[PDB]
Amino acid sequence: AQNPNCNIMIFHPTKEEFNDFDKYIAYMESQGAHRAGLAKIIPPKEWKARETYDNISEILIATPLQQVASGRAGVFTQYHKKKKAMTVGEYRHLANSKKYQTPPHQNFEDLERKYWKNRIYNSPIYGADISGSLFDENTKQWNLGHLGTIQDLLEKECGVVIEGVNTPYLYFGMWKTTFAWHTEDMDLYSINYLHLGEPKTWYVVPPEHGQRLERLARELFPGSSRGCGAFLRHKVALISPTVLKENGIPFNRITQEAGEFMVTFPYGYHAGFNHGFNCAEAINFATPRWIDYGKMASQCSCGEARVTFSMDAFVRILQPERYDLWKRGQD
Ligand SMILES: O=C(O)CNC(=O)C(=O)O
Ligand SMILES: [Mg+2]
Ligand code: NI
Ligand SMILES: [Zn+2]
Repeated sequence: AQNPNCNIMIFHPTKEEFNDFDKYIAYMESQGAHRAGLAKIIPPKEWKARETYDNISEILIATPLQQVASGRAGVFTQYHKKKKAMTVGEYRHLANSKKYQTPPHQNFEDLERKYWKNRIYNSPIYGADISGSLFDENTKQWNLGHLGTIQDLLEKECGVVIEGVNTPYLYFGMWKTTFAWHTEDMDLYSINYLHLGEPKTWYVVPPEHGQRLERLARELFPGSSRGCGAFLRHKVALISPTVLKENGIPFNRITQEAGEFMVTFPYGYHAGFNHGFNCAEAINFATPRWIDYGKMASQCSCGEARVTFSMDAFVRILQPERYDLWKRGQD
C-alpha cells in the first residue's frame, strides 16, 4: 500500500503532465496521496493563472462575514455575523489596518502559535463563498472554471442525467479568518488555488480515520451533537492541533502559499486559517472513486447546513432512503 503513514504529499508536475487534469489526479492517487486527505500541487514554472492581479479591486463582497468565536482557545465554535457590502479594495484596506493586520512574527510556526493562543479574542472578517473566477479564459491547464462537472461525472459513471451546475467560488481572507472542521458536501473532492497574498495553513485528518475526529467532536461539543447527528456539516467547530494530539487523533498540517494548489480528497476532514490578506478560488469535483463516498456520506437534516441547489440530485440518486428526511431539512 502506498503512503501507509498518510503523509501529505507534494507534487511538481511538468507542463506536459499538467495537460490532463483527471489523469494527474489518478496518478497522485496511484502514489497514495489520497490517504492523507490533502495534497499540494506546485504548478510548472511555465504556467500562470492570469497575467496580473492589478485590476481586482472593484469585485464586490456583498456579504462579508465577521467570525465571532465562543469557547476556549483550543476548542471553540464560530458564528458568522453579516456585515455591510464592500469592494475587494475596501476589504484589503481593512485587512491591512492596525485592528486586523498580521502581527510581527518570526516564521510560520510562530504565527501558528499566535493563532491558536489568540484567535478567540478577535473577530476577523472573511469574504467567503463569492461565485466567480480569477482564471483567465485563455488558461487551459488547471483552470478551475473549466473542469468537468460533477453532474457529467455522475452521468458517465451511473448513466443517469441530472439537473444542476458546478461553478467556482472566491474567498478573500485576512489574518485569523478561519475555516472550521469539515468534509465537502456529499464527501466530494475540493481543489483550492491561492491566487495572491499571504499563506493559508491547513490541518487534515486521513479519510480512514475520519470517524475518530467525529467521535472527539461529539465529546467536545455535546449540545451540538444532541442537536444533529452530523453537526460538523454546520461548519462551525474548531479543535486545535494541541487538543487533537492530547486525544490521539491522527492528523497532518501544511502551509499553502500563493501560486500553489491544494486538493482535498473524499471524506478528508480539514480546517485552517489565513495568515493575512489573500484571495483563493475553490470548487468541488468528482472522479469515479468518489461515487462510493457519495453513497455513504452523512447528512445534516436538522436544518442548519442549508446547501446549494445541485446537492438535491446527488442525495436523490445516491441516497434515495435519506432523501425525504434531508429535503425536509432543506425546507
Ligand atoms: O479556503 C477556505 O476558507 C476553505 N476552503 C476549503 O475548505 C476547500 O478548498 O475545500
Ligand atoms: Mg475589479
Ligand atoms: Ni473544504
Ligand atoms: Zn444539522
